[PDB]
Amino acid sequence: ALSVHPSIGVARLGNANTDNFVLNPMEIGGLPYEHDVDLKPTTTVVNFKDEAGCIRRQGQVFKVFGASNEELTLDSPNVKNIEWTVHLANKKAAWYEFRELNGNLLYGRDNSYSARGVPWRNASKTASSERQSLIIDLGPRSVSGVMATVEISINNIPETYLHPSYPSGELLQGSKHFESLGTLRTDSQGRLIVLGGYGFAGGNTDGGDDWYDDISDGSVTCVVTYSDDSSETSTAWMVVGSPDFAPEIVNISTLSDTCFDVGVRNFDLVPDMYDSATGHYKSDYVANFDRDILPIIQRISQYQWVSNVQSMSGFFSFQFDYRDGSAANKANRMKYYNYFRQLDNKVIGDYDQPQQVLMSSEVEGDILPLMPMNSGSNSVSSSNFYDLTDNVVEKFLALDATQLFLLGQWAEGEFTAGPADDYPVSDMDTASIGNCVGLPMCPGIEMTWSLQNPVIYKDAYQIKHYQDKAYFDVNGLTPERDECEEETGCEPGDLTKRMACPWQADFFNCTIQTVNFSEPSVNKASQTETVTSRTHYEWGNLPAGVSVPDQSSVSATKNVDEKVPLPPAYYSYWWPPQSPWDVLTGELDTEGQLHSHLPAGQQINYARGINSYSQMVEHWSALAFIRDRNQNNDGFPFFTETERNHELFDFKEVLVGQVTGNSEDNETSLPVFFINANKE
Amino acid sequence: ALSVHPSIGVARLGNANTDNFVLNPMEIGGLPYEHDVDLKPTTTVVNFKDEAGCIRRQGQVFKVFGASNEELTLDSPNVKNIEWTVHLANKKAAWYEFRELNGNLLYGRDNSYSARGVPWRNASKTASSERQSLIIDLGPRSVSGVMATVEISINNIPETYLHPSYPSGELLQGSKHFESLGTLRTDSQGRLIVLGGYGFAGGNTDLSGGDDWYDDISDGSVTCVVTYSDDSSETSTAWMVVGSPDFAPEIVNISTLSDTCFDVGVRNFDLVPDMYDSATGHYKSDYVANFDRDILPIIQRISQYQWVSNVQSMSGFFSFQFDYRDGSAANKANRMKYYNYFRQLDNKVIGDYDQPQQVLMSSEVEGDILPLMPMNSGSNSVSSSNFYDLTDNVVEKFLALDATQLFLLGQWAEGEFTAGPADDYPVSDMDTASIGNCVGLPMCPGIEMTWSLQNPVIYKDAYQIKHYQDKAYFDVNGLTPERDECEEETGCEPGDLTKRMACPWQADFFNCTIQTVNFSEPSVNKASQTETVTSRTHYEWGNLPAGVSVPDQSSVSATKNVDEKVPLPPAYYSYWWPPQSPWDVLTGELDTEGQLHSHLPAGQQINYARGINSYSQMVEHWSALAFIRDRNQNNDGFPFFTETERNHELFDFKEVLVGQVTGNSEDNETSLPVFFINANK
Ligand SMILES: *[NH2+]CCCC[C@H](N)C(=O)O
Ligand SMILES: N[C@@H](CCCC[NH3+])C(=O)O
Repeated sequence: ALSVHPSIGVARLGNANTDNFVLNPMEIGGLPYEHDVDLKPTTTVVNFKDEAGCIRRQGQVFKVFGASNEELTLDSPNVKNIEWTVHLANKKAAWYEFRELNGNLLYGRDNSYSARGVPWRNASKTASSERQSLIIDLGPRSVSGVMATVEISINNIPETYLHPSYPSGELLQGSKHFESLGTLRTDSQGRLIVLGGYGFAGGNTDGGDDWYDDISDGSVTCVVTYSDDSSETSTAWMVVGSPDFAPEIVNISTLSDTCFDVGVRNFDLVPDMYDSATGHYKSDYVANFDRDILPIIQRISQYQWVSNVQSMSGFFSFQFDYRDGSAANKANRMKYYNYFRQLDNKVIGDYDQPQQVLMSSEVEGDILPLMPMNSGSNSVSSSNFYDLTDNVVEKFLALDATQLFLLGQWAEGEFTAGPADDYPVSDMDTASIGNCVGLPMCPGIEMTWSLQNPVIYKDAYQIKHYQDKAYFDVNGLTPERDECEEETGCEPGDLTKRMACPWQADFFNCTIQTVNFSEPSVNKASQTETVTSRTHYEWGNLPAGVSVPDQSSVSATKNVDEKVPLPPAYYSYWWPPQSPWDVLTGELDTEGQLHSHLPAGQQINYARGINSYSQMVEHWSALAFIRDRNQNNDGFPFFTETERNHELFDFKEVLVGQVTGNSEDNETSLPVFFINANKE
Repeated sequence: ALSVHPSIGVARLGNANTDNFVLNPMEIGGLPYEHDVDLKPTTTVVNFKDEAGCIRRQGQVFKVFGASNEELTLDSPNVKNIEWTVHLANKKAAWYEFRELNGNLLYGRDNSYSARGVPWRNASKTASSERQSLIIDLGPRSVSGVMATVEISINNIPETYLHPSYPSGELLQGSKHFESLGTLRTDSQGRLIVLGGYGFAGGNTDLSGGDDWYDDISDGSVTCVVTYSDDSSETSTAWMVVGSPDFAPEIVNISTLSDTCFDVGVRNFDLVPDMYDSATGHYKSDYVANFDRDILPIIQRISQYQWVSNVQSMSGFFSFQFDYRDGSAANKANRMKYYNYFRQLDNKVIGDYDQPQQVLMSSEVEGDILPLMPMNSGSNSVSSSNFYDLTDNVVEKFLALDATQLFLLGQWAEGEFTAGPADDYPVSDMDTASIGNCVGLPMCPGIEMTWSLQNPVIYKDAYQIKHYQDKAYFDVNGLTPERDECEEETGCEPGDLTKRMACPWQADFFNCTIQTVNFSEPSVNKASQTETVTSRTHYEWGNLPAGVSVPDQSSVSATKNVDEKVPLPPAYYSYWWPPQSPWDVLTGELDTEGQLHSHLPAGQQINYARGINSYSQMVEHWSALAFIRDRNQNNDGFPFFTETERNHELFDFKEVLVGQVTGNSEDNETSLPVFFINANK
């Protein structure tokens, strides 16, 4: 039988010229690739943006392999053609509003979208045909041969695709005109390259209904026709994400770790590690330091370039020897392990659980944030939101169950030093989704927690397809269908539909969360602040014999905020590798320093100047790519901002006395970055 | 035959207790009246507001007189009963959007609402029954007898009134629940008192938009039926109008609505045959005016504006720099120079822009520059000729007197006038006293009423509104939402005199301030203005060691600001209605407590609306504003008007040092006061 890799492709949006793109990373944490005129990868990316400051699309190369794992191309003996059919769709406008973990069936049927009352997006549209038309679906496109190109355009929808849909005409805010979901190409030997959207994000309100973006996902079909006209067919999936603004920095739990974990616990991917008959990991499984543990430590060690998480420093200091498996070092390994949060169970209404605990202790001397130190998958809504009393809460991050099992085996001394055998997972499969966020997912960046649900897969790393080209040709896509509920596979648009519509809202808010740590069932509460003030006046320096009566009055103010983080609260990151927050300035020449208004080497806010959600929707592409300036020298990283469109931004230095009224404060100033709409 | 006075009553909104009211002024520029328990007027008003800072309603007393001009009351010998029926309504939500002079048929049929394509308010409602239901109409109420009271309430609509309408349920913004248009009472002798609304303004859309908004302004018909001992009866009619508060009742408008009715009367109903020839349509140049009756009030009114606006260029028109009562030849050149500084009236012809009311100054030659008179906005200083998809939108930039006032001023100038008492005009004092306290000009749209009042077709005679149909017709049909009384010419319905005004009226009040008026292009009031600033930044570094140099750096940046409709320069700062919506007024608190709360010393001129920083705040907090009043009223001829009764406690205050704005701490020797409303109080 044939196989296509990667099993889940990953492309990234870009607004540069349609013909100006990079190719996929070839490993987790790898840079994307420049290419030659044959569309073969050459060197790692030189610049992420074009000269005009537009972000280049990143495309995914897919390859097809025969029974003995040899690659099939148009040059293979006995191959006369290879035809790729890709069907991408965006179902976001047709899906439910995002309400954290509501709708996630891993918590049981009582957490279904219907049982939780989650409203549909664009809720005034209630007939099925009206819901279907909210989907962006241009039908499938096909590509085959040497150096082919075809757009997934509203202008070349096949005649056989009876139900296309898209936001038509001139949109009233953001991007005006939707045109394309991306481009399919082949290289010089017939391999597929899928390129995604252009960063379109527009709608007809200011508010939020009737909005769209050009994120998409869907099916990949490959038909290889042999010289005698027989054929074989094999499938994969494809996902488009917004730009990876720090591609060398890897998420502690990636989506590859997610697929792997789902695989181990549900598809017998690693029989030695987990006993599928009983539903437990095997305590005799021996982990491997370099394969299983080291990546966690390395990933933790790079968050400092995009966030302030210094409390994690002890987990990569090598204050003791992480490679020493002896009894003498066991107390040390166990102490390291015991600082990681165990996983919550997935039971509705159970709040007092390890992911609601912030610190090791609150006794002075014994205070450390537990690990990894980041938000969990619901630090936003309390138990009592949305007219529920048992809304699922998950305040703080944990590793996935498989990572954590393997870490425990390390802690126990059940691990080796030296080479391990690879798991039965292709490296091409890990290289795509290993660059996507795995946790937390609220909703996340590329994908959300449907990817944790084994019912969407036909085997580890492989998305199950619902139906086929001939079905969708006649019927179109099914707007209300939940692949997690039906269990019979995914439709185009299913992997990305749950994310924010438009994505730049995920991006604007993927920063930090201020998370309560005193009441397990509470994230936010109403806060009433009453300030009662008595003003008393007296007059003096009066002549002898003169007096004037004092005067006094009382005033009060009452401020009510319906939903604010309950104190005491902890400053917690969301997705530092995918949405940086605290970064170093990198302009080393006078011109870049004048334009950026900053010296090099200073830590500042990554998004400075993008002061509103509407600005992010329009100017996302102006932001920097965080990159290792010392990449040639392994082990001595120096990550700074590169390629920020500094000219977009204006700048004012406000003296502190401007705010306070005290001119002595003007010895200190506050830098303010912003975007003036009136600039040319 | 009976007659009812006033012909057109005027009441004013108030949010104090329903039982806490003052009665109508008795003369033009008169204070309203306190009253006794019989509801008879006593002495002029003490406080305009109650102790809680809520404005007291002003009610209108109506009286009915017999064929001898003798007043009839329940105490009159041959009188068995007097029964009053008042039908007030608010048609504002069912009328057209206000678009300055569009719809005004005095400019010809080509200026009709339909020819001009003016849209309806709440334009999504198009069936006649749905338009009708936008009207606030609770039917008529009747009152008779000694000390009666009946509310114009949603809870006492007569069963015979088949189509009442009003905004039901809870409104989403501003006032939540509509309940009443006002109160009818009788006094101890059976006279009518009409009190109007309570200041309700609410709607279902956000004004920060403005569809499905309502206020409790109203107007409508008054019917009096007098029944005699023998059970015979006679009937007579009047009209009634409710306006927002008069915040400076002692200060009179240069042209009042009494002047409007008078002018309309002279020109169209033969009210004064010796002044105007109705067969040829011209004034009579041999009419001899009277200084005290005709001229002096203009001069006096001009002289009061200084208490509420900065109009110092008008000072020469009341200085007595020469003798205004000298009608001799030797003084004619002076009287003529005075008259010639007044704007003549524009002709109401579409497309004719180069006319006297587009002219600001006597000239722009140094030494010969004076703003023409009266110096104020006209009835369209807002929209240009090319607005609203039109090419010949009617413009009228600057104020003129009315045609009658100006005729009489010219008779003065020519020396055709008397000193001494005059013949009164055949107009009751009781008719001038009501509407003489309303704005007559300009009307864009105005305050109480707008330019329909200038149209003779709504009148059956001078000062008398013509009634369309009758009580039975409205019992069955309700009111006619689309009907223009000015187009049909067969009379007014309840709601017709106020429906054109802003909905809610607090928009008219928020904007009745000043206008920056272009005076270079007669067809233009506003234009788009594009300001492009192109900036080259250049850097050089110096004081470097010997042999060291670094290159200069430079770059270029630009901003392009586009405002779509702003006054076209050069422009002139022009008032709207200083008497009715004050702008520059004197602070009035003479004791320490009032000064601490106000944050100001007494005697300082400051902005009247300070702290009301948005339209939405005006809609909520109109009633906090001051009444401008003569603190020296006991001493005739020595006025001293200041704010009184401002609800200072509503407002917060910040003193901003100028260096907070500029970045230069040396500028901190100077500060700017900023008043505002913190909703979290
Ligand atoms: N995946 C990130 C969502 C951010 C949530 C936001 N700060 C909130 O409190 O609503
Ligand atoms: N200032 C307003 C009009 C004033 C309305 C007064 N009667 C404008 O430019 O629209």
